[PDB]
Amino acid sequence: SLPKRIIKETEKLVSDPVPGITAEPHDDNLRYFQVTIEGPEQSPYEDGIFELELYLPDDYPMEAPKVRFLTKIYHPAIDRLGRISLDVLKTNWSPALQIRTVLLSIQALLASPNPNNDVAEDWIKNEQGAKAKAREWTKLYAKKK
Repeated sequence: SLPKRIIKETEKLVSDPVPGITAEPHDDNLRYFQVTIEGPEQSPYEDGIFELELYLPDDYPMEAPKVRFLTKIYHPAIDRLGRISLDVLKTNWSPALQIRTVLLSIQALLASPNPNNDVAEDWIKNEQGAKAKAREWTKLYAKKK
């Protein structure tokens, strides 16, 4: 028996899903989610599916979900380790936000790859080549949709 907060969030993911995103909790541990996010059209990731794992810590919703990007990807906000650069996961977190919020943010991150890190270096110096590399990696590493 989890906090009803978590049960309520889980039910809403099944009944009112977000187009292009899937989120499946695991029977053996309902705090652990397998997540797929489709590459947004008109972005360098258009053709690909991306895997993520997500975990709800004990202090949730006071504490942010832990997230790790699993698919290999060329992106200025996702490192080699799969750590994601989102303030909503750092300082901006509050119990008013949800899993949905985190997922919509990561989807938005793929939609609009913006720098401001050495991949972000490449995106500011000769960017049209970086966007081209991201598309190549999508073909190589991101499972076909």
